Amino acid sequence: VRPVADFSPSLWGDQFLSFSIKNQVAEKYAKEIEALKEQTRNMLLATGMKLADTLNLIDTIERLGISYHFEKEIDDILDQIYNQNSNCNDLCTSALQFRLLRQHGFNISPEIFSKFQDENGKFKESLASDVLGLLNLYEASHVRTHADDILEDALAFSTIHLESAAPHLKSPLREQVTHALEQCLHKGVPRVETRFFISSIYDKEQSKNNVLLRFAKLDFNLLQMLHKQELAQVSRWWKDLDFVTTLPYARDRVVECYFWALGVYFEPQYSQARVMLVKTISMISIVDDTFDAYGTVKELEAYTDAIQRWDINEIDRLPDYMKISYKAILDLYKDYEKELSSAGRSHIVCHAIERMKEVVRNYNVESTWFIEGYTPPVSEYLSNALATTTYYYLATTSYLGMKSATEQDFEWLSKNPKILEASVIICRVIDDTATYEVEKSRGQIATGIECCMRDYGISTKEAMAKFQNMAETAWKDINEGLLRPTPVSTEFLTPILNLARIVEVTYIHNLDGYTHPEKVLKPHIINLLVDSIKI
Ligand SMILES: C/C1=C\Cc2ccc(cc2)NC/C(C)=C/CC1
Ligand SMILES: [Mg+2]
Ligand SMILES: [Mg+2]
Repeated sequence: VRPVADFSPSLWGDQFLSFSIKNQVAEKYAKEIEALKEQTRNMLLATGMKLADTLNLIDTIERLGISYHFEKEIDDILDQIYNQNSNCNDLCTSALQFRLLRQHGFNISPEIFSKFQDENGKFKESLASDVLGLLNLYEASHVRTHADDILEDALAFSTIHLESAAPHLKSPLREQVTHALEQCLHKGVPRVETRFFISSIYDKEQSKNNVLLRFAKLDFNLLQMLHKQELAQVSRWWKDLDFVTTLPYARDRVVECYFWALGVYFEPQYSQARVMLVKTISMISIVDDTFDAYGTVKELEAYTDAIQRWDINEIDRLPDYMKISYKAILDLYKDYEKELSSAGRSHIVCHAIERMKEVVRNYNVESTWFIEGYTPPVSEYLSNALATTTYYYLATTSYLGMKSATEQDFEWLSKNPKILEASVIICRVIDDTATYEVEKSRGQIATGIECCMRDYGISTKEAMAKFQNMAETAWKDINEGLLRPTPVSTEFLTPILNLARIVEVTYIHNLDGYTHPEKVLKPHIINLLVDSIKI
């Protein structure tokens, strides 16, 4: 109750509080899109297309962010391509084939890349002057599984040569290439990459397809109207409880939390789900700050205890300010119960609650360790720190609003499947690398990186690197987790992959973009939620 937190306040003020949809623009946009959608569908169903032209078609529709209209169409075509083991075998076309099929769960063999390597298993340097090939190899290299050692040098090979070529390339290729080196496609946030592709690249293409371009622009701008509605409604919900003033020790980041929810899914069909999810993110952010930047060892115990018991009767046992958090929390979940009552999917809230209880227990442990000055071995540290990412919790939460999610889906998730552990590890390891210094100067001894130095007996940098490996292993596990046959439908894997993406995108350049949103998140939020795409 006496630590002075240097949390910058919300960048946004009330600018998101009111949004009145221009129903006439909306209906106009919607009507034209039906037509462009249909034309685009026929583009996909065109018969007798070259392989390379079909893959570029699907890639472009995917990068323009409109692929969610043609899930069946795009699937059938990739299925067909997979089962054909094909005979268009230039580097460009092969790497793109590999990437698209793999991203869709088709376990295409990495043997396709042998024709491009010497007898030493190294990529032929004679390819260093095929820039489009190098670019697609580069993107493909980020979808490695552990079975794909054949690609172990694709990333360094393509990188060194893209770097060397980039400055002399025409536009917008030069810009595409430069952006890819900064942010690969597979690990970027979908809305972020789509907005960059439409405005910065495709729109400046000499060969651009006008139908697809108009389509992409109207759709993005139309969905954005929805997100703005969601954000506004969520902004009033955040307002009508005023933790801004009530709980001034906490980070005020509901816009940043909505961005997180939007990264997990952007499709209109997940509107209910996004709104539930972002509420949870906001709330848990509060609890996190509570344990970490204000409440006392004594108060936290009462808090954890109450959370585990989960009944209002316990409020009185908590100091006045924790009564606020605590009731809001309990209400939020009764709200969820109401929203889901309509469809009789109300029972499923308990899975999310159980995961929240878990997070809090581990927050309390993390606190005990801080007081005692305990520096666990990495094993023990991880056994506790993984859940305090909140990622088991958010992933579970992300299913609430999803109308098709069943009990078997939650029963899979509850077992900590490998794809979820990987996403959780990526978040943990990235947050620890980014926040090493600030937490260490603030009297932290239980820091993940400290445990790693003290445990293995290695420098701050040697520990930084081991953590990077864990994240890289983790991505290979995510990539392997998407391959068919999948343990649950792909729709329930994507949010977990997306959770991994958001942490990569937000901690880019190794900085806590959530706590300090100005450098990185702000531009994203502006491009996704403030500015429309100029038609
Ligand atoms: C970096 C994250 C963990 C630390 C923390 C906890 C909870 C919040 C913020 C910070 N909420 C939003 C999330 C899930 C951000 C990524 C997780
Ligand atoms: Mg924290
Ligand atoms: Mg950390």
